[PDB]
Amino acid sequence: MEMEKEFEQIDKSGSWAAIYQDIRHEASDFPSRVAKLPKNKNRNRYRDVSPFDHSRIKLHQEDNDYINASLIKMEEAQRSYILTQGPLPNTVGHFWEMVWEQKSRGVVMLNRVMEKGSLKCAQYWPQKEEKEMIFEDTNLKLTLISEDIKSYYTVRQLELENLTTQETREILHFHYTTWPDFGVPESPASFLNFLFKVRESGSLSPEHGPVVVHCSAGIGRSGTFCLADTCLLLMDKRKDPSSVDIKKVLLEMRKFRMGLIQTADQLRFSYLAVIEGAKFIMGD
Ligand SMILES: O=C(c1c(F)cccc1F)N1CCCCCC1
Repeated sequence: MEMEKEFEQIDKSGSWAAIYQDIRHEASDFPSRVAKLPKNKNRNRYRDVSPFDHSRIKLHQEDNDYINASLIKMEEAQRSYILTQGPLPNTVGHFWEMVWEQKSRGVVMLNRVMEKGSLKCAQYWPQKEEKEMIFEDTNLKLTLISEDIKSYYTVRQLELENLTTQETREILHFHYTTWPDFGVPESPASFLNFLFKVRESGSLSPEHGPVVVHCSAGIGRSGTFCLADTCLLLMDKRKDPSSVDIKKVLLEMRKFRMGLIQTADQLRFSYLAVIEGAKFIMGD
């Protein structure tokens, strides 16, 4: 059912809360036993947000392979994403180990380091060219190469060096800096333009490892980004674009990470971005 028509029908009937609870009720429940081991307590930001065992990313080390991160593999769309929490003071070295091992080209950050007067994630990248960062626990060096600051987002070029082999790679950091402290953006224009800049970079393409996407918990804003990208890609691949069912795509993605889309307002915003995004691509 043309999702724009369903959209107006839910708005007029004021039933976003009911639609959102139905998704919550139908969503997959898989074990997360590795996340709950006592040795991993200081590797989780939130007690109620854990990666499933079946889809978790493993660190390549025999000591402790755990990170709060999930592989979202979208079979029909032919896109994969790694969704993860904002790094903690004791997991910044793990974070960059994962980027290195998974062969990612891009990191997408949808939060500010401080929001609502509290820290939402560690300062995990260097702010000045001449002050690089060394992660002694994982043997990596990270240097800021360039920074481009725009009204709604910042793009950074970073150099990651594996100190063990002296290999280097260029990583692109896409930082959406204007998501409001409360609620969702009033217009999906800045977010869709941001999505379009990540795509244009190559960061989402199959010649690279999966893009790493985070916010504070890695389920809410992070969920909105992947859901919008996958829905738009399906609407361009299929003969009948009106067959793309956002609710069904979200439940497929919830097979791989719990809690994607955290509020009925985030669900409404996800609809708005896809609907308004399709008509801009199709030529209009
Ligand atoms: O002007 C818009 C737009 C729209 F299509 C619908 C509603 C409000 C808007 F602001 N966009 C410009 C860049 C393309 C991706 C974002 C959309």
